Amino acid sequence: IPGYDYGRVEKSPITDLEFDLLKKTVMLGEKDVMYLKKAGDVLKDQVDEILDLLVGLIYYFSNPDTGEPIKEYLERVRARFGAWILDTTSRDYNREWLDYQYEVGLRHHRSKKGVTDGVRTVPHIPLRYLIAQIYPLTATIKPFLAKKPEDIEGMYNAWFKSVVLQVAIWSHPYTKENDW
Amino acid sequence: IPGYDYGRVEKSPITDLEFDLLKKTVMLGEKDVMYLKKAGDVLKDQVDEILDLLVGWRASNEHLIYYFSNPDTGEPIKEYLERVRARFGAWILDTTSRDYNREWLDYQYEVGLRHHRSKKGVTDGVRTVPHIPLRYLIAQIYPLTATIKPFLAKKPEDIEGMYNAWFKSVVLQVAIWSHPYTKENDW
Amino acid sequence: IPGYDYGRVEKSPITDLEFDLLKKTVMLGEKDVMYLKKAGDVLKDQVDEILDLLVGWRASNEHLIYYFSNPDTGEPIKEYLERVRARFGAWILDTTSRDYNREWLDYQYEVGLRHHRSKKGVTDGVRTVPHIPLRYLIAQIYPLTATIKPFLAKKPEDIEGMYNAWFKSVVLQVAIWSHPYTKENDW
Amino acid sequence: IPGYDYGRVEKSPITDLEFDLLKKTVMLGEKDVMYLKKAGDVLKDQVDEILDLLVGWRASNEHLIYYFSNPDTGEPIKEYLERVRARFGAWILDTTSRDYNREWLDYQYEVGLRHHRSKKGVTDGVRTVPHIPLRYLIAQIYPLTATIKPFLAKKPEDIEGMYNAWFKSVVLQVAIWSHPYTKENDW
Ligand code: HEM
Ligand code: HEM
Ligand code: HEM
Ligand code: HEM
Ligand SMILES: [Fe+3]
Ligand SMILES: [Fe+3]
Ligand SMILES: [Fe+3]
Ligand SMILES: [Fe+3]
Repeated sequence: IPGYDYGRVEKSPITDLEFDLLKKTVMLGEKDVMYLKKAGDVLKDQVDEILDLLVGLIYYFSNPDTGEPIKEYLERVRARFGAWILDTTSRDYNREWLDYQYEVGLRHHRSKKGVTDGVRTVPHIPLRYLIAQIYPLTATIKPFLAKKPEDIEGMYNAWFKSVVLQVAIWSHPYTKENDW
Repeated sequence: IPGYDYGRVEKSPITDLEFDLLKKTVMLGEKDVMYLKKAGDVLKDQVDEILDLLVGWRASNEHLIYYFSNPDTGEPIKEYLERVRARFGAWILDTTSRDYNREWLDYQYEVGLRHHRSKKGVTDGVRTVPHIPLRYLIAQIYPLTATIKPFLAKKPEDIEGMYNAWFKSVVLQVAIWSHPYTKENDW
Repeated sequence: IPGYDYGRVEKSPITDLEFDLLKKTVMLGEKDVMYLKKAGDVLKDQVDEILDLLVGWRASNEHLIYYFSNPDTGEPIKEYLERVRARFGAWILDTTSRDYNREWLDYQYEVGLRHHRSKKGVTDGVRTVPHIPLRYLIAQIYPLTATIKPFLAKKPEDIEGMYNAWFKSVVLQVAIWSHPYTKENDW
Repeated sequence: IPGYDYGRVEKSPITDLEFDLLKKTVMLGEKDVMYLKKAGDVLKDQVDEILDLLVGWRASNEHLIYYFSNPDTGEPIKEYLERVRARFGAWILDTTSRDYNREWLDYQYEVGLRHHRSKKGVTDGVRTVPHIPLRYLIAQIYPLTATIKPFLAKKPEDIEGMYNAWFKSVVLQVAIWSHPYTKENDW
């Protein structure tokens, strides 16, 4: 998967304790981790159905000067998104994970958006939209989790925690130097 | 100066007596303190010349530009070099002009952490080489001591007193820095 | 000289390139090597005077006599001081006259181990303070560099070249020594 | 596992086609790959039993304890044996379960370097026999292939397929390892 760089990115400038504390704040414990892995079992063969709901805000996949969406941008991102679905549910949330989530935040940010796919695109995804997205990208997943309640709630709250945690990480390049 | 946190950092886990003893081991007495202050007078307007020798985007960075680089591409990070250089310029005057008290100790410890995987890159939010090996921190004692001497002389006992004081300080600092690098009980 | 094992020790777990790079970092070039050899000429007959300043049961030892002492009584161990002093006298000339090759590196590593809890006291079969904290090894860089300079001058560019070479060597050595003191991946 | 660096080592200077051709020569095809994975299932919970046959402070020893020893005293280094044994336990499962891709190749090369004077002893910071002669690396192919077979059988075509796959892998690995041992153009 072109651009998919999980495990092959630089060290994010977020300490391991800050990360620990962030997971503590979203309440992502050992129960979540197992809920996440279970969800990975459940989402597993539903990824293309999930993708068809989400990717493949079209504006942010577009050329800004013409407003035309960039097929290959949509294509390549969708594949990395499909993998992120399973990275979210199945990776251990360790430094390697943290470092990729940071990368992914940079790729929404003017710092690296468009660079991974060599496209000429909308340079930057405003933070306000990254945070708003927390809701649709959390709630979209739940029917998927249920297609195969406590179970479903545990998986679904774990997904929720992860999406929040990720966006919390992503905010760091968007935030004023000392405000994150 | 972004990141420059002198006087605003947590307490280093080195006691005041350990610090006292460290200063006695490098032989940093009242004479040094005054030599240091005089050096502060002398270095004062030479800081950019000093910086151009040591750090910055367009400065001689021999073999250790890598540690200002992105590790995966090896490309130096301009702003990292920029922001560090400014804090380094201030450190030149912190070294010569601060009283070497708990506040100083606490900053030197911070500075050691910022070379260490504990906090390197965090202050400037950069994605960089995570860690500066201790071996290089100690080796650096020589170039960062000897580089300063022509500066001290540009405007002998005097110069030697200033220069030995600088030497003691650089050593003392690196001695402090080693603490996060050392095995739990070996420091 | 009992315990003096130059050229007779195991291979240090530091690569030849790491060593090369370390010498590059302290800036120890061909000029230094010759400065060192000249210093060997100059220090040559001053070794006992040097020793009386630094080590020996009847020396001007500082509070670091403790590290030559029995820890439970605090009594200095004459023979420990005696035997170490002799090896130190030889180290003075090893520093100035040996080629800084793998054989040298391997001895400097040994010497660092002998300050470390790994082998301190073993060479002289003494029951002594088990370990010399790294902080003190690094602080020592200053007194063991600066002590030598009057010696170099007793017989300026010359003296500075010899003296900076000695400085580089002391730093380089302590940089090597730090390896057994450092956390597995921090050196 | 300290030192265990699978997936974290530099690029081996062996091309992807040379590697492809090497796998072709040992006849390691898709059948082997699956045999290997099946062996991973089977060896799985037998690793400590395998280890006790091959490596460790108190493992049935050949006359190659020497290579885990201090060369000057001939004393085996417990922690060296300990740390290597753990990485060996992982190698058992790396051999059976990793895809034999560039990442794998790069680790096998690393592992060959760690037998070679290039890096032996460096990973565990030990002072040890500097180098494992190539002749012994190749001879080892037999015991490290044949030792595994009872393990594979404890749970024939199956067993032969797993066992020949293991054989191919051990050979392939040693073939890779030979590169740092070989004269510049002879590999
Ligand atoms: C309005 C909000 C969002 C917009 C407009 C948006 C748009 C985009 C765009 C344009 C890319 C490709 C960026 C590039 O690499 O150049 C991307 C990548 C990606 N986005 Fe979003 N995104 C939003 C929110 C989110 C959220 C909340 C998540 C998940 C927590 C997310 C997950 C991903 C993933 C997983 C990738 C691919 C990451 C990779 O490169 O592996 N996005 N998104
Ligand atoms: C005697 C040895 C050294 C001295 C006195 C020294 C001095 C300094 C100072 C004063 C700073 C900024 C402190 C602050 O942020 O408040 C700094 C940061 C830094 N120096 Fe050094 N330095 C030494 C060794 C080294 C070495 C060996 C390297 C290798 C490249 C290095 C590279 C860096 C880097 C990358 C930073 C930024 C660290 C960070 O991410 O915060 N320095 N140094
Ligand atoms: C506070 C720091 C130090 C103290 C307290 C100290 C004390 C000692 C002691 C007790 C020994 C013998 C240890 C043993 O083998 O059991 C020793 C050995 C020695 N030390 Fe130090 N030392 C210090 C730092 C240094 C430094 C910085 C140098 C030179 C760079 C140095 C040079 C030597 C030499 C040459 C020997 C004998 C090495 C040999 O056995 O051949 N020491 N020192
Ligand atoms: C006479 C031949 C051999 C001897 C004496 C020997 C001994 C050793 C020694 C001393 C080490 C640690 C080296 C270091 O310092 O890094 C080691 C590591 C290792 N050996 Fe061997 N070895 C031999 C051949 C082989 C063979 C044929 C294999 C299997 C293909 C093998 C598998 C391993 C593994 C997997 C490790 C650890 C790799 C790692 O660090 O991840 N060795 N062996
Ligand atoms: Fe930050
Ligand atoms: Fe401590
Ligand atoms: Fe090491
Ligand atoms: Fe070759």
